Amino acid sequence: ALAAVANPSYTRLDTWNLLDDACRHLAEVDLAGLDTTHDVARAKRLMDRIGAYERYWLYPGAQNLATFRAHLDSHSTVRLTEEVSLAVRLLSEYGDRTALQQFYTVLLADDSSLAECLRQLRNPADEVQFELLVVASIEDAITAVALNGEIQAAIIRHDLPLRSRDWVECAEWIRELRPHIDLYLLTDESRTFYRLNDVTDLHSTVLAGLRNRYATPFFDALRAYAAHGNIKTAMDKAAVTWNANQTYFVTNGTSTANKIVVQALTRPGDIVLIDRNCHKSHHYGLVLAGAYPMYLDAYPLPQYAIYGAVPLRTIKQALLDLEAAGQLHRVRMLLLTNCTFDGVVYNPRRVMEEVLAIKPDICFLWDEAWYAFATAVPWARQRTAMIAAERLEQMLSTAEYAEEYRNWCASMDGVDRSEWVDHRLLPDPNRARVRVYATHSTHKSLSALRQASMIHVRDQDFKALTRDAFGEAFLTHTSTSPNQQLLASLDLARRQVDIEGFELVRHVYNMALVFRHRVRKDRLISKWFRILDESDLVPDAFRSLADWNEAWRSDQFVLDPTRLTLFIGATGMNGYDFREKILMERFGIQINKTSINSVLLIFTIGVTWSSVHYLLDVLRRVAIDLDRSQKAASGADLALHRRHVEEITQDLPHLPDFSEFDLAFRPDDASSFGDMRSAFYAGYEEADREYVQIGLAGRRLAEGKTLVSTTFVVPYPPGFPVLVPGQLVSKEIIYFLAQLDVKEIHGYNPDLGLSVFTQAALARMEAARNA
Amino acid sequence: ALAAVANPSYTRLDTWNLLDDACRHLAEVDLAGLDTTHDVARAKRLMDRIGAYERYWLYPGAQNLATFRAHLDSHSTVRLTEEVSLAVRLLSEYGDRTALQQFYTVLLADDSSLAECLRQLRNPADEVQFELLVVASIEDAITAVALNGEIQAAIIRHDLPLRWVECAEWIRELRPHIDLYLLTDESRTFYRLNDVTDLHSTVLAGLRNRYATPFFDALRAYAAHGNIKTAMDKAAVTWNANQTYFVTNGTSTANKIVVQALTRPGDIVLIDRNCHKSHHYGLVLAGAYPMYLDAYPLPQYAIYGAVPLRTIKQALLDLEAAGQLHRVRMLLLTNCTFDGVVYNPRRVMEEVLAIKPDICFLWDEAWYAFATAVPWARQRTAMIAAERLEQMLSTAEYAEEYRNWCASMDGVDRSEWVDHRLLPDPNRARVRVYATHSTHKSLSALRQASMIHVRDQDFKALTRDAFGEAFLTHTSTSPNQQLLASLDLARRQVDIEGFELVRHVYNMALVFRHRVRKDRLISKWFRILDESDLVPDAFRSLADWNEAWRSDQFVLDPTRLTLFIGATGMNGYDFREKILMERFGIQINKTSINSVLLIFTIGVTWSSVHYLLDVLRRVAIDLDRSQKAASGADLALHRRHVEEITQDLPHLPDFSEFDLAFRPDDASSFGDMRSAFYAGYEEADREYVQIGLAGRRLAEGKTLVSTTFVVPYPPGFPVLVPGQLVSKEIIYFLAQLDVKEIHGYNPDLGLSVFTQAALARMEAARNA
Repeated sequence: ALAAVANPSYTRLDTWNLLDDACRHLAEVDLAGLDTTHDVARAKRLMDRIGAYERYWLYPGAQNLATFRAHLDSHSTVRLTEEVSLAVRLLSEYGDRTALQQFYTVLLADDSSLAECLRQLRNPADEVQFELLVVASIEDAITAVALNGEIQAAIIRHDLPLRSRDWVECAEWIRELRPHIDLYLLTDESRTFYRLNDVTDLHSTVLAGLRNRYATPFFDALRAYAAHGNIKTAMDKAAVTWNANQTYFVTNGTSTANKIVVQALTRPGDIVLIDRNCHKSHHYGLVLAGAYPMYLDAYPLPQYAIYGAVPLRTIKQALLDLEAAGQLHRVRMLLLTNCTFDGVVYNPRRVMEEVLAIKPDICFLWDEAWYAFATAVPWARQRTAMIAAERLEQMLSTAEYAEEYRNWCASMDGVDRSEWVDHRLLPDPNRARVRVYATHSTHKSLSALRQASMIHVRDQDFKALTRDAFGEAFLTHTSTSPNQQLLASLDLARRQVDIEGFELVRHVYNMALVFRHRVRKDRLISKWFRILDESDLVPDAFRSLADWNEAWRSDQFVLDPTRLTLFIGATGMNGYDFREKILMERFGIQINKTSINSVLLIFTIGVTWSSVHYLLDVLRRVAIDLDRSQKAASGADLALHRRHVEEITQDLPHLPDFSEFDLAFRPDDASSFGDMRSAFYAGYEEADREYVQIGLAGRRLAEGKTLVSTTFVVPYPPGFPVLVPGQLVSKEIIYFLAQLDVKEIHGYNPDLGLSVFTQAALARMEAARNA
Repeated sequence: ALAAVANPSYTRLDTWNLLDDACRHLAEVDLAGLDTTHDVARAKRLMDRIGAYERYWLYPGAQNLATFRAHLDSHSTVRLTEEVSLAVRLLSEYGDRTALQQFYTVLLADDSSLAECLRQLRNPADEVQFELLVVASIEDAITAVALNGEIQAAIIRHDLPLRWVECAEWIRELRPHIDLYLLTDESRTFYRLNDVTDLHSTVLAGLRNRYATPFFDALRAYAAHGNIKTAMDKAAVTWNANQTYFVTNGTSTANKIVVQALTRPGDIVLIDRNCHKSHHYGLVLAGAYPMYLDAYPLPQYAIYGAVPLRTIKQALLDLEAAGQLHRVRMLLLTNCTFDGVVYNPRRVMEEVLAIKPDICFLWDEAWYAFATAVPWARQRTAMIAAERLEQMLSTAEYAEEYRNWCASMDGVDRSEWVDHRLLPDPNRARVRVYATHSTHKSLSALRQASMIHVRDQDFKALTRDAFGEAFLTHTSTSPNQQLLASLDLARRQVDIEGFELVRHVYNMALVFRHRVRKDRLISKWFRILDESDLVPDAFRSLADWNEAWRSDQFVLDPTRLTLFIGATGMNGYDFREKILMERFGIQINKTSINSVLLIFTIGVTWSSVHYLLDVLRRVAIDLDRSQKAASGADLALHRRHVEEITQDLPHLPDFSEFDLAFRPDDASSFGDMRSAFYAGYEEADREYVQIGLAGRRLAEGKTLVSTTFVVPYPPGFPVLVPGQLVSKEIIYFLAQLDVKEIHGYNPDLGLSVFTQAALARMEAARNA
């Protein structure tokens, strides 16, 4: 899987340009009559390196790499230079088209011809064209697909040598590495084919699959207009792309997709386990639904003032506490953001397994707004909610899993349920129901238009339990005149993932890893700038190429490299004012979040190596100016700068945990879930609301006049509601908000103070809550 | 004002074509040497007709029309023909700008020069150009603005022969968006002699202000508190709001933002029963208690009207007798009903604020964003009504009128107040009006783009925090910029083009209505429902028609064209399908048992009207063909279909009740529809009753209560809402429907209703 990201093959385009400049240099040597030995040896070495992988690309190929070796071994420098220049020119735009309209590479794994028959079947006028990349082994097939993103389809012989010269298991590896490419089987034994009998129906089937994954029914219909129907087909193709059972297009973003799902699954007073640092759209969806959130604290990253992911032990503990309270039955759903804004990726399969061990019929909503692209690539795909859900269902169905569960139950003889937090947990096969949901803001990660989203449903009980509720929620939240351009953009993004998705997203990951490497190695940047590692953003408690492939497979959290938290603390300037006065003011670089000492940069499918050079050059320029200041600075200026660096990096205020809801708003005194809807509307009783200055708040806590938030206080440096309606304003929250000079705090106005419930109000509400 | 619609000068472009037709033929007579007397007299008559109004337009105007008169009186037919052809050609595309880039006419009301000075100030290279249409009177000024929709600015002398402040208000009344400037030589207002250069700059600046689209231009520059704030401020000024909020998810969501912002759970909301579904879902989200108000029936057509104001007043006074008036927080009415019935907001707000001086009004004006362009429809718009209502309350003249009204109400019981036209107390009535506009439905804006318009006196104090939280609740954090830029473009459209555009639509609707009435071949098979059809006499009391829009309780908007097809003997559903769509591709907005609703919009053109007329002529021709080919048995079957479609129509069922399980107050009709909505998802408490069994079960007394919104296609509105009693009328209505598009009701399963055990348990809890 993750090996596909790291190989010479991805940099092959650069290596071919390198060959084109070595070959030109060889020509410049030969035209001068000088000793060619140096540049012939250079070109030979480069081409021999290229020959490690060029067999897997249609146009330059082994045939023409060999032809160039033959030309070079005859010192035909002029011809060799001309042909290499031509080859790399065609390569730059015609990646594989020069092998011969849509054009796709089709892998044929056949050591045997079928290739020539399929070529003869090709009609040059057809709208979609392909050329066969023939490979003579299973290992060569898997390498070809993984390395070559252009291989839209694969054709596999039943008889194939596993060893490389230089079958169901081959097919499963192709499906694993390249989830969207069409995979076909040939079988001479007395989709699968008979190779001799059907080369014309094989050709037709390959063309049909390619058109199926290229055709955009709704975008084409909208073009024809502008010049149950096509929208159903587009949603079905989206479901097939994102491994959902059903897909629902939403034209008010994932803010509204979240609410549709929450309302569909939750009735008023359903307990929802939710990441405390969830998107605000979840907080508002909860107040709308009237569900009782039990907020789960994401583990702290004190050095950076950012939250991580919610540890699985936290979820398990919450569920088991609710069970001890007898409130587990009420619990209806867990809301987790599969990739945190900062890039901390949950392992959904493990979280759903251990949660369904506690609550076999809980629903999962994964707010994967940033991870729509992830389905394109196997390493991130496996961590996607729909793929995790399918894999979990397929495990729960297997008899071998049933034996494994029986052994696990035997291992759990006499273990208390309270202890279950200590031990890894397996869902019951005969009770665990897989009811997984995802919401994708396609625009954030893909070409889709802004405000276009996709709810992905893989729920075993959707048709009975949730279909009517989900229809009524969809009618509640969507407008009756949805914008057709947004839906067509979702169809276009689906087609992009289906065809271009693997190469695009793999390139994004490559570019993010290249940027990380260049920033780390470069001594001029590295002294002033840092990009936070897995070890920075993911504690050891949660981390256990082979080891890095296993990390994405099996670790609880991984850092997605495409989320690039540039730590700037060594520069001694706020993240906010680094974004403003350097990135935006000087360089126009947009970024997604700022932090006290770090700036988050998210690479997307549109990133190019030119963008990576731009960012690297920008950081080099800033480092140069910082070195200029350091060498011009007096000892007093150096002292001030060192003080700023300490302020930005050392005495950071710990981001506060969720202080509980007030007993006025916790329905169960024994349980942490709160009636946050009630507190939300109660905060609009102006007789019940008052304002407490934060300088007075800390003293009032000593008086015991319990401060309880009426409103979502949402400081931007965290970026999350630090208080929610009905939340106890704790000593740590007072302290945090006091240590903030930032002017963008929503719901908190330092001119007035914290909007808090009056003690009389709280007393009355507590009385009501009792009786 | 409405006479700005019903005038000959609208057709002057056609009439100028007529001259070209009549002038060219004159030449064809002269070139043959024939007697010209016939065609010279035709041209003279036509031009004399043109001359009654052409002085109000720039390019041909009094000058060229007088030149053509001279030519025609000298029989210079060839020259006359050429210059008429040239003029009418230029008139068609550039006929404003040919008087000389944005180009606008500016009226100068000046009988006196400022004109030549302002012309001299003009620089041909300027982005925005204008030429002065000078007129010599107030009445010529008023007529010029009203007729010439290309006039964008007015400059008025203080001394003007009527045959000036009153003049100005008529300009503002008729042309609310055009910039209105005053000249005043006495020792925006100007000194005519002193400042010809700053007048010029001011005119240019105002035109630029209403033309400049800050956000669309910014989005173009990007694609090649900030501009979005400026666009919203310009939208507020265009739609006469105090504030405007751009909702990217459409009026569906604009409605919910407002309802959430104004209502807390348990706050009674009076609402029309024919309200859009987005209000039903907004109520279950907000937890408000709807008191659904019956729109008056139109039994012949199976459509609802508007909610009578007596019904609103009675509901408020019933809630007062129950002691529940204080809970009431808002009245929700759709200012224009789907079928075109226009409420008079000023009268509804006045008489409602007499009962509940601090009620908020949300006007779901999704179809009426265009209306603000034109004075007749504008005056019936929520924001203009709110401003006029606010101004009236502040005047001391109204305080005396209110004192006289209170003196007239001495000893009258409040129960009788439904009988008497009420007046709001100026010392208590707070004007808290809201509107939501689906700009796309009525204007060029992109689909799903909406504008909440707020004119609320207590917005800053009470609603500002609640409205921000609701706006954060319902809008997405990554709104589509193209939708917002489309709202800026639609604002610019209304600011400049809107009057001529919208006034053209009404003209087109009236033309279409007139042509359908006169044409004997269409009129025998097709009808467009009149005011008298869609508005009972009880609610209706050129000058008479102007007073109707000003003062009648309801009016029919002509732009909503309910084509009655019952005489054709085919369903409105299958008329849309098997004729309009199948044969002609004609899209329409709604269908009914015997009618099809066609809504004209700014893009409507006379060519579209010929298409519609020709289509109805073709269908009438085929129907006449069938009538003359039909046997007596075929004619009998056809007569039966007409009776089925038109005579024994099932009455649309009024709202019944919310049940005692869901009515929080036994004495009051409002119900906790939220609780019923979510109670309907307990599968142990829900059951299905077949409608063939439902009528019997009502005789058993096993009260049927809907768990879900049952939305039958012919009405298009929830006939049942969660927790509503399924009445004999509703059972009968749903039994008499063969339609397959009923949401929430599956005839395979039956009506989803609460079990009797569930109802008993819920009622037990509600009482105690």
